[PDB]
Amino acid sequence: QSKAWNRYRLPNTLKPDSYRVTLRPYLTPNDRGLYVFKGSSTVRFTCKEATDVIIIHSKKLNYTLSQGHRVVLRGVGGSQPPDIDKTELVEPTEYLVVHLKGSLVKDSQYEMDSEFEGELADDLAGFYRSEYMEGNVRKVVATTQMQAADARKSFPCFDEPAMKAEFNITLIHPKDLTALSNMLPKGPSTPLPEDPNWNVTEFHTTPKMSTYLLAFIVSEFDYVEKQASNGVLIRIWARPSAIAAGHGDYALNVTGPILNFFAGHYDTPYPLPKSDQIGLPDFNAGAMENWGLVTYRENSLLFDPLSSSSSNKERVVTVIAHELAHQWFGNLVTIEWWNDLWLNEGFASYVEYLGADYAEPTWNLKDLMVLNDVYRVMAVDALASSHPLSTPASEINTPAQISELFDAISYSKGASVLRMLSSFLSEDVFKQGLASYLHTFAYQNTIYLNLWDHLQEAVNNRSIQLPTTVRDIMNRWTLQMGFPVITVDTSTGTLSQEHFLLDPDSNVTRPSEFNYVWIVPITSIRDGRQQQDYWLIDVRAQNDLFSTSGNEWVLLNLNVTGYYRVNYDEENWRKIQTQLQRDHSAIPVINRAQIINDAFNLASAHKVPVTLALNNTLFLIEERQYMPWEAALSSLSYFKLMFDRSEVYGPMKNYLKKQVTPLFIHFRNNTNNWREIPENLMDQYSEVNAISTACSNGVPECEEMVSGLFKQWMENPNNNPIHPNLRSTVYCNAIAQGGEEEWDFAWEQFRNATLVNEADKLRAALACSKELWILNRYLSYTLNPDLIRKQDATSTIISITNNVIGQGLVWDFVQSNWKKLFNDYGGGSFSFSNLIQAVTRRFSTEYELQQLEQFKKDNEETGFGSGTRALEQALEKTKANIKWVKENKEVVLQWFTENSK
Amino acid sequence: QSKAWNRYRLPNTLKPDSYRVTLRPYLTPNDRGLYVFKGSSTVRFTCKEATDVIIIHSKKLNYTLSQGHRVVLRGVGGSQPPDIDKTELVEPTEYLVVHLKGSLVKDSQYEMDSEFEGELADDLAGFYRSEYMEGNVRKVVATTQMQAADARKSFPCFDEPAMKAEFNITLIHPKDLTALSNMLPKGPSTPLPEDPNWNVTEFHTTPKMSTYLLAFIVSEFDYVEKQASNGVLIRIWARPSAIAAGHGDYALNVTGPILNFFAGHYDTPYPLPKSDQIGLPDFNAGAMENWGLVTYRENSLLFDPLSSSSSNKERVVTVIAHELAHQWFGNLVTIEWWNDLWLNEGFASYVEYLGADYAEPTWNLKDLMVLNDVYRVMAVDALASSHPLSTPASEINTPAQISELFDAISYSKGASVLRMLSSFLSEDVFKQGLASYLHTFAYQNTIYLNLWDHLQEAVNNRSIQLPTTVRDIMNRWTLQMGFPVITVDTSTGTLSQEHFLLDPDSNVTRPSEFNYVWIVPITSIRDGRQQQDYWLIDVRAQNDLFSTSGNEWVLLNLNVTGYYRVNYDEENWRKIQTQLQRDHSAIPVINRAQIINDAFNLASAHKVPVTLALNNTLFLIEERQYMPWEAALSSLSYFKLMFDRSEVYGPMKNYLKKQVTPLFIHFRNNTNNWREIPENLMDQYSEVNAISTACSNGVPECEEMVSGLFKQWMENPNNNPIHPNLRSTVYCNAIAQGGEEEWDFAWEQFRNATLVNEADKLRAALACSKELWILNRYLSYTLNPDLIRKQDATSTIISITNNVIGQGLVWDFVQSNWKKLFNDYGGGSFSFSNLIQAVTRRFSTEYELQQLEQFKKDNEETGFGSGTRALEQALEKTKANIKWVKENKEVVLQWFTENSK
Ligand SMILES: *[C@@H]1O[C@H](CO)[C@@H](O[C@@H]2O[C@H](CO)[C@@H](O[C@@H]3O[C@H](CO)[C@@H](O)[C@H](O)[C@@H]3O)[C@H](O)[C@H]2NC(C)=O)[C@H](O)[C@H]1NC(C)=O
Ligand SMILES: *[C@@H]1O[C@H](CO)[C@@H](O[C@@H]2O[C@H](CO)[C@@H](O[C@@H]3O[C@H](CO)[C@@H](O)[C@H](O)[C@@H]3O)[C@H](O)[C@H]2NC(C)=O)[C@H](O)[C@H]1NC(C)=O
Ligand SMILES: *[C@@H]1O[C@H](CO)[C@@H](O[C@@H]2O[C@H](CO)[C@@H](O)[C@H](O)[C@H]2NC(C)=O)[C@H](O)[C@H]1NC(C)=O
Ligand SMILES: *[C@@H]1O[C@H](CO)[C@@H](O[C@@H]2O[C@H](CO)[C@@H](O)[C@H](O)[C@H]2NC(C)=O)[C@H](O)[C@H]1NC(C)=O
Ligand SMILES: *[C@@H]1O[C@H](CO)[C@@H](O[C@@H]2O[C@H](CO)[C@@H](O)[C@H](O)[C@H]2NC(C)=O)[C@H](O)[C@H]1NC(C)=O
Ligand SMILES: *[C@@H]1O[C@H](CO)[C@@H](O)[C@H](O)[C@H]1NC(C)=O
Ligand SMILES: *[C@@H]1O[C@H](CO)[C@@H](O)[C@H](O)[C@H]1NC(C)=O
Ligand SMILES: *[C@@H]1O[C@H](CO)[C@@H](O)[C@H](O)[C@H]1NC(C)=O
Ligand SMILES: *[C@@H]1O[C@H](CO)[C@@H](O)[C@H](O)[C@H]1NC(C)=O
Ligand SMILES: *[C@@H]1O[C@H](CO)[C@@H](O)[C@H](O)[C@H]1NC(C)=O
Ligand SMILES: *[C@@H]1O[C@H](CO)[C@@H](O)[C@H](O)[C@H]1NC(C)=O
Repeated sequence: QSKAWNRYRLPNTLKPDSYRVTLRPYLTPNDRGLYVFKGSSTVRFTCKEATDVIIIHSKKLNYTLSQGHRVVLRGVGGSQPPDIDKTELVEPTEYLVVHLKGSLVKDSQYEMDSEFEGELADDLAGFYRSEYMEGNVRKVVATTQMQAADARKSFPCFDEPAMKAEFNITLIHPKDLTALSNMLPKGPSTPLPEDPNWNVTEFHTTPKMSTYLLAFIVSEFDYVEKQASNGVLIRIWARPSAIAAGHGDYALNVTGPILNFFAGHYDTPYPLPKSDQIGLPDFNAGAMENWGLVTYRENSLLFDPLSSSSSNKERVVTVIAHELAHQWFGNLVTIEWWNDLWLNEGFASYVEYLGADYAEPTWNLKDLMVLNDVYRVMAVDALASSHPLSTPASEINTPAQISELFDAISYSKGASVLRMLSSFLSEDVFKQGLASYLHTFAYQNTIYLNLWDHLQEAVNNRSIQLPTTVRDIMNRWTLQMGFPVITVDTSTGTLSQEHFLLDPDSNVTRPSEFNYVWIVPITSIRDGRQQQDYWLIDVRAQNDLFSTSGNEWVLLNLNVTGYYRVNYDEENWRKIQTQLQRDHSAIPVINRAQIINDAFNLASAHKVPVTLALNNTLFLIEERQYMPWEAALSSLSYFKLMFDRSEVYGPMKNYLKKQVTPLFIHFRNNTNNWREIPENLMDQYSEVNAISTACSNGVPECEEMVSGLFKQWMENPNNNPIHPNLRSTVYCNAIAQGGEEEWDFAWEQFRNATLVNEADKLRAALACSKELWILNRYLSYTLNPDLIRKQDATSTIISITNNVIGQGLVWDFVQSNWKKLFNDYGGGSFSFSNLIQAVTRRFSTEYELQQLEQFKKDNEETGFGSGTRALEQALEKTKANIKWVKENKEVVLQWFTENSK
Repeated sequence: QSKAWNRYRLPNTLKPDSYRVTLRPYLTPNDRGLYVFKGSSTVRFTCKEATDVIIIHSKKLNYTLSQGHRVVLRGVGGSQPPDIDKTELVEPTEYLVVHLKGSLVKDSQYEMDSEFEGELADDLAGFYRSEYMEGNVRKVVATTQMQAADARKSFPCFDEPAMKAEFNITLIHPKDLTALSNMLPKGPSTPLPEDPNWNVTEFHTTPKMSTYLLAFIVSEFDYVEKQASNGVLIRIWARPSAIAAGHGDYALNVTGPILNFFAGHYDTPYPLPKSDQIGLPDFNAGAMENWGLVTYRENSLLFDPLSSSSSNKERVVTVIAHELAHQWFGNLVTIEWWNDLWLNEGFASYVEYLGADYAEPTWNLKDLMVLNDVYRVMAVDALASSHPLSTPASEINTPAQISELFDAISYSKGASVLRMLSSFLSEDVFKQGLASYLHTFAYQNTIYLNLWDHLQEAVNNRSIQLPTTVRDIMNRWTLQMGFPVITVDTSTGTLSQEHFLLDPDSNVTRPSEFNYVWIVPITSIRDGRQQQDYWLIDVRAQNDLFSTSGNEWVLLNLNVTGYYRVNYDEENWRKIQTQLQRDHSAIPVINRAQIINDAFNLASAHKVPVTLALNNTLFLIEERQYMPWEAALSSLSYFKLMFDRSEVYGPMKNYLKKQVTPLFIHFRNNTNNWREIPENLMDQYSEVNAISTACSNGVPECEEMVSGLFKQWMENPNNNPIHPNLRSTVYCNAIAQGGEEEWDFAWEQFRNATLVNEADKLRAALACSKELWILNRYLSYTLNPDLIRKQDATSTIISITNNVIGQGLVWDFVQSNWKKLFNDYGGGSFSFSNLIQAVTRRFSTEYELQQLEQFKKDNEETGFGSGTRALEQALEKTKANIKWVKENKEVVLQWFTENSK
C-alpha cells in the first residue's frame, strides 16, 4: 500500500552503522514450559533523508516498555532526537514502526535502544535450541540460523543484505558453558554481577558484514584445533562423545588446507584471525557460512572411518569446501538483494569442487560436477514456469519468495554457467578477473554488472578474443530462463538453436529481452579428435566443422562444458550407436553420459523417438565406468516413476536385469565375493550402483547376498559385517525383502544410533518396506519429534513416497494435513518445495491432475509459501506426463519386451 | 404425474389372459455386427375398467408398422375395438402407450398383435446371448433372464407378477440347434417354409404363471435324463464337453429326489410333466427358478468329482434345493408385488436347507443356517438405513428399487424369521399351515396376511397356545425394521429389550407403528439344561427362569433360533467365560458361535467393552469345531478391515498366529501331512479355515507348505497335487508369497481353464498378489470381456479391493470411472451395490468420509440405481467406524500385545 510500513522493502532513509547486541539465553524451561531468551540492543544509524518515522525489522519479539515506550531514542554528536509519538508492531511485514512527533535531521547520527524477549523454540530459525542426549541426561544448546530473514527474530535490526554494519556482541551464559560468536572473545569471561552462576562474554567488533552472517552459540561442545599455514586458527567443535571418538579428525585435516588454497588461489587473505566449524544436532539446511563460525549438520562435518562410507567422506569435504568458498563469495562480497542469489551460492557451488579437488586430488570430482549440477538443473530449467538466474528485484519481496530462490536453479545453474564461462575464458583469466572483483568490492554489495565489468577488464588485459563483450555474452545466460537445444544437421553441417521446453505445448509467459536467443560457445569432436571452437551467435548458422562424410561422426559439447542440450540427425545418431556397439571407449566417458541423458531428455520433450533413447542404453551390457551407468539410471528413473504402477514395470525390470547382470557379476570377481572394495572412488560408486540396480530389479544373487548379510548382522548386532559403502542399499533391500522382524530390528538400531550417518542410512532404509501398515506406522512416527527429529521429518516423508506402496499414503496424508504441515515443518524453509516435488512427481493421469488442481484450490487461503512455484511446476509437469505416457506407453512396453529376452 | 404413462405401476383397467409369443433368435452377427432377434406376439386381455388408452410394457424393442400403426387391435367375442389414434414409446417408464379414439367396453375381451425386433446383446438381461468355445469354434446360445422387469425386453407384456396369464411359446431356431422352453414341445418340430435350414418348435400352453418365469433357450447342449419317483422327467442340460465328462451326474443324483421330497413334504405335487436344469456359460445370478426350465450358472450346477471341492458340491445341492423350493414358493404361489419379495426368497432360502438335508443327511447343513442367514443379515439389519421385511408397496415403483430388494434382508431375514416361526410353532404345524396356504392360493398372488391367516388356521386346528394371534406376533418382525437386543440382569432375573443399533447416535427416520417393540419367543439353558420357553411381550419383565444363584449361568437364544441378540450382566459374562476356559464343550457349538458373534457385535454397538469380546476368543486355542472358529474369524474380519493399515495389524496377526497355530498343527496330524482330508464336511471346512488363517497371519510352516505345493504344481502343470478343498487357499497364499512367475503361471491356467470351478479358484487367487503393477494390470484386465467374462467382472474387482494394496486402487478407479461403469455396465451385469459395499467398508477416517460425500455429490445426476441404499448404509457405517476406531484403537492395540505373547 501507500503506507511505508506496509511495504516489504525497507526504506532507504536510514542507514545503520553499528549495533550492540546483548543476548541471554535460558536453557531451562520457565514456569510455562517455555524456553525464553532476553536481550538488549543498541543500534546506531545515520539519517540519509529527513523522515518522521523509523522502520526496523522485528519478528516474534516482545519489547519491555522503558521510558513509557517500546524503544528509546538518543542523538550522537550534538544531534537532538524528536520525542517518540508511538510504536507499533506490524506482523505481515514484520516491522517495528516508531512514529515520532517531529522529523530527524539529514546527515545526523542517532542511537536506538531496545529491551526484548523471545522464544528459544525448536523451529531451526533465528535464535533457536537443539537438544541431545549424553548417557541419560538431556543437553540443550542455543544456536542461530539467520539465513535470509531471521536476524529480525533475534533482535531489532535492518535485516537486509545491503545494510552492512559493525556488530558488538555480548553473550550472557551459564558459567559452565562456552560462548562462541563470529569473532574471538575480547578479554576473559567475567561473572554476571546479578548472579555469579552466569558468565558475561564480550566479543571483538565484527567487520562490516550483513545481518544474516551472525552466530551466537552457547554449549559445552569440545573442539580440536590446529593453526593453518596462513595464520588462521581452525577449530572443530562437536559433542564431547563425538570429539572424544575422533569424528572431527577428517574435518580438521581438510579445513585448513582448503582455506589456505582459496586464499592463495584468489590472492585475497582471510581477514579473520580464527575459524570455528561447529556441528549441530539440529540444523535445517546443510550448513551455514556465518563469518568465523560456520555451522554444519553433524552428518556433513563428523566422519567416522570405521562406520562412514566414501559418499559420506565426499559429502563432508564438499560441504566444507562450499562453506569455506562462501567466505570470499558471500561474506567479503555480498549480494545487493536476494534476487542475485546466484552470485553467492552459485559461485560457491562451483568453486567447492576446486576446493575438493585440492583436498582429494585422486577423486576427480570435477567430472561429477556435470551430473550433480548441469543435468540436475536442466530438468527444472526446461519448464515454462522457471525463473531467470537474476530475477528483477521487483518480483521478489516476501520472505517466502526470498526462500524459494534457494532452489536447484540458483546453485546448479550458477555453477554450470561459471563452469562454461571458465571453460571458454580459460581458468587463468577467469581467476584473475575474480581476484580483481574480490579486491575491488571487499566489504561491499554487488550485482552481476560489476562481475561482468571486471571479467571484461581481465579479458582486455589478457587479450582474449570473444565475439562480443562479456556482458553481452553472459546476459543471454543470466537475464533469461532456460537453456538452448542445439540441432545439428550433419548432412550440411548446419546449427540451429531453440529454447528447450519439456512440454512443447507449454505456454511461456515470461518475456525475454533477447527473445530466447543465446550466444553459445560450441566445442566439438570428430571421431574422437577435438576440433576448433565455434560461436553460435545467430539462430541458424552453417560451418564445415559440423559436416560429416562417410562414417565420420561429430559430437558437440565435449566433456559437457557448455550449458546446452545437443540434438543430431538420425544419420549421426546411428553412427554414434554403431560406434558405441563397436568400441564405446572411443567416446569420452562424460560424452557417453551426455549422449544417454540428452537422448532421454529429447525423447521426453518429443524431439526424438523414445526408441532411440532406449537404444542408446543397449551398450550398457559392456560398460564399467560409473558416469554412463549413473546417467542412464537417472534418466530411467523417469521411466520407473512413469510406469511403476502399470503393465510396463514387468518387462522394464527384466530389461534392467539383463543389462546389469554382467556388471554385478564382474564386481563379484573384482571385490572377491564382496569382502574388498575397489580402490578408485568411481569404481566404489559404480559397485554400489550395480548392487542396487541388480538388486531392486530382481537378480536372485543380490537378494540372497543382502539377506545373508543382514541376517549375519542380526546375529551379531554389535559387529557389522556389511562394509559401510554397501550398508545403505543392503539395509533398504533387506527391509524390502524381509518382514516385520527386520523392520523392528532396524528401528531399534536407529533409536540407539550414535553416528548421524548410520542413523540417516537406517532412516532411509526403513521406508523401503513393502507392508502397508508398517508404512502407515512409520508415517505416524515421522511427525513425532521425540522419535524422528523435526529437521529429518519432511525428508523421511519423501522416502516414504519414494516407495511405490507409500505413494498413495503420502499423497492422502498431505491432502489431509496440509493445513497442519504448512504451520510447521517446511513452512517457508527450503523443504516444502521438496515434499511437493516428490509427492506429485508420479502423476501421469487426468484424475491425478484433477486431484492436484483440487489440492491447489482448497489451500488458497492458507497459502503455499516457499512451495508455491514448485507446486506450479508440478502442475505443468503433470500435464506433460499426461501427454507423454498416452503417446509413448505401448511402444515403450513393446521395446522392453523385445529386449527383455 | 397425472399422466397415466408417467406412472411406473401398471393401471388396473386391463388384465391379460393369454399370450402367444413367437421368437426367432439370430445367433450370428448381421451386416452391422449385431445380434438381433425378430418376434411376433399377440395378447388377449379383458377390460376391467373402461379406458381410452392401452399401456403395456416395452423395453428396447423396435416395432414394424403394421396397418399404419405399431400394433393391431382385434375384437374377441363380438367386441368392436376403437381404431388406433397414435402409438408412443416412453423410455423412463418403459411403456408402449396406444391411444384410441374411443374407449374400451368394461368386461370385454380384445386382442393386440405386434411384430417387433430386439437385440440379442450380452447384458444378461431379457433375451441375451452366451458365447463359448468348442475347440476353435465359437458357439452362441440364445438364453433368457426375465427376473424383476426384464420380460418386457423380449416381447411386449403386462410385466408384473400380479398379471398372470397362459403363454403359448413358439421358437424358430436353426436346423441343428435344440430349443427348450417352460413346457414340452407341442408335437414334433417342422422346417420353416421360408428357409428349410430353420426349424419351428411350438410348445404346450404354460399354466397360469407370472411373466418373469419364462425361458427360451436355443442351444446344442446335451442332456442326461432320469425319471423321478413322482413321474417327472428330470433332464440336466450342459455343454457337450461337460456332459461327456459326467459333470452333470451329481445334479441328476440330487434333483429328482429333492423334488419328490418337496412334493411329499408339502402335499402339493409338481404340476408340470418335466423339469429341465440347464447350465449356462453366462448368467448373472446364481440361478433362476423359471417354471420347468431352471437356469443355473455353470458353477451352480456342474460338479467334477476330481477337480471340484466339497464347498462346490455344497453350493450345487443347495442352489438346486433353492430353485426346487422356489417351484412351490414363487411359481405356484406368487407375490402380489416385489415389496413382499421375502415370500419367495425367504421361503426358498429356508426350504433349501430342508432339501439339502434330505439329499445329504450326514452334512448337517441346517446348523450353517445360523452363520449363512442369521448373523449375515444382522450386520446390515442393525443399521438406521435398513428396510423392513415387508416394505410398503408405495415405496417400490422403479425397477432399480425392485432389484435393490434382492438384498441380504429379503433372503436371509426371511429365512431367519421363518426359522423362528417353525421353532415356536413346531415343524408339524408349520408345514400343515404351509400346505394349506399352498392349496388355497394355487396359481394366485398373495400377501403376508394370507400366510398369517393360514398359519393361524393351523394353530387353531392343532390347539397351540400363543400369547396373541399369529398375525400380531409376526407383524412385529415383518412390518418394522431391525431386531431386538435382550438385556438380562441375572441377579434379579430382569429381562429388557430394545431396538439394536450399531450406532447409538444413528437416527431412525422411518417410523414403526409398534414403536420398535417385539413379542420375542425366548428359549434358555441353565448350566447346559434346557428351561421352559418364555414369551417377552413387554419392554421389561421379570421371571425366575433367568435368575442365577452362586456359579449358575444362563444362556438365551438356544441354537440361535430367534432373530434377536442377547446381552448379560458382567457377572454372567464372567461365568460364561470361566466355563469356556474350564470345559467349552458344556456350551452348545451354535451357542459358542452366538457368544462370540454377539459379544463382538455388542462391542461394536458400544454396549459392552471390546476387551470382553476379545476375551471370548481366548478359548479358541483349544477349539476344533468349525462354527466357533468361523464365527470368530467373521467377527475379526471387521477388526482386520479397521486396522489392516495401522499399527494394530502387527499385534493382531500375532495373536491370531498364537490362536490358530495349535489347530493347524492338529490338522497336520489328522490329515497325515496333508495327503488326506477329514471325513466330516464341517471338519473339512475347519481344516480349510485353519490353513488359511495360519498362512494369512504368517505361520511359517503353512507358508513353506503352500509354497512347496504350488511349486510342485508348477513343475507338472498337468498333474495338480493340491487337493480340491485346499486349492483356493493354496493358490491365493502362493501368489501372495510368490512373484511374477507364479502370477503368470496362474493366469495361463485361468485362460486355459475348462472347469468353471477351477477358473473361479484361479480368478480369486490372482487378486492376492502384493505387487502394485500386477494389481493394476489385473484391474485393467477385469474390464476386458475377452479375458474376464462380464458376469465375473464386478466380483473380480471386489477381490482386488479385498487386497490391502488394492484398496486405494479400486477406490480411485471407482471415483474416476463411475459414469463409465454406470453406462457401459449401467443397468446390466454390474452389481454396483456389492461393489460399493466392498470398496467402502474400509473407511474409518474423516478424510475418507469426505471423499465418500464428494463421490455422492459428484454422481447425483447419474444416480446410483440399485446401489443407492447401500451407499447410504456405507455413509452411516463410515461415520460409525470413525467413532469406534477413535475410542477402541488404543485399548485394542494393548489387548493384542498383552495376549500376543
Ligand atoms: C561498538 O564498538 C565500536 C568500537 O568500539 C564503537 O565505536 C566507538 O565508539 C566510541 C564511543 O565513545 C568512540 O569513542 C570516541 O572516540 C573519539 C576519538 O576521537 C573521541 O573523540 C570521542 O570522545 C569518543 O571517545 C570510538 O572512537 C568508536 N570507535 C572505535 C574504533 O572505538 C561503537 O560505538 C559501538 N556500537 C554500539 C555501542 O552500538
Ligand atoms: C450318483 O449316484 C450313483 C449311485 O448312487 C453313484 O455311483 C456309485 O459310485 C460309487 C463311487 O464310485 C460306487 O462305489 C464303487 O463301487 C465299485 C464297484 O462297482 C467299487 O469297486 C469301488 O471301490 C466303489 O466302492 C458305486 O458302485 C456307484 N453305484 C452305482 C449304482 O453306479 C455316483 O457316483 C453318484 N454321482 C456323483 C456322486 O457324482
Ligand atoms: C565463568 O567465569 C568464571 C569466573 O571468572 C571462570 O572461572 C575462572 O576461570 C579462569 C580461567 O583461566 C581461572 O583462572 C579462574 O581461577 C576461574 N575462577 C575465577 C574466580 O576467576 C570460568 O572459567 C567461566 N566459565 C566459562 C568462561 O565458560
Ligand atoms: C588426517 O591426516 C593424518 C596425517 O596425514 C592421518 O594420519 C595418518 O593416517 C594413516 C592411515 O591411518 C597412517 O598410516 C599415518 O601413519 C598417519 N600419520 C600420522 C602422522 O599419524 C589421519 O589418518 C587423517 N585423518 C583422517 C583421514 O580422518
Ligand atoms: C426339424 O423338423 C424336421 C421335420 O419334422 C425334422 O426332420 C425329421 O426328424 C425326425 C427325427 O426327429 C426323422 O425321423 C424324420 O425322418 C425327419 N424328417 C424330415 C421331414 O426331415 C428335424 O429332425 C427337425 N430338426 C430338429 C428337431 O432339430
Ligand atoms: C510474547 O507475547 C505473546 C502475547 O502476550 C505471548 O503469546 C508470547 O508467548 C510472548 N513471548 C514469549 C517469549 O513469552
Ligand atoms: C533401435 O534399434 C533397433 C535395432 O535393435 C532398430 O531397428 C531401430 O530402428 C532403432 N531405433 C531408432 C530410433 O534408431
Ligand atoms: C543401545 O545401543 C547401544 C549402542 O552403543 C548398545 O550398547 C546398547 O546395548 C543398546 N541398548 C538397547 C536396549 O538396545
Ligand atoms: C432399433 O432402432 C434403433 C434406432 O433406429 C437402432 O439404433 C437399434 O440398433 C435398433 N435395434 C435393432 C435390434 O435393430
Ligand atoms: C383339525 O382339522 C382336521 C381336518 O378336518 C380334523 O380332523 C381335526 O379334528 C381338527 N382338529 C381339531 C378341531 O382340534
Ligand atoms: C478380559 O480378561 C482380562 C484378563 O485376561 C481381564 O483383566 C479383563 O477385565 C477382561 N475384560 C472384561 C471386560 O472383563
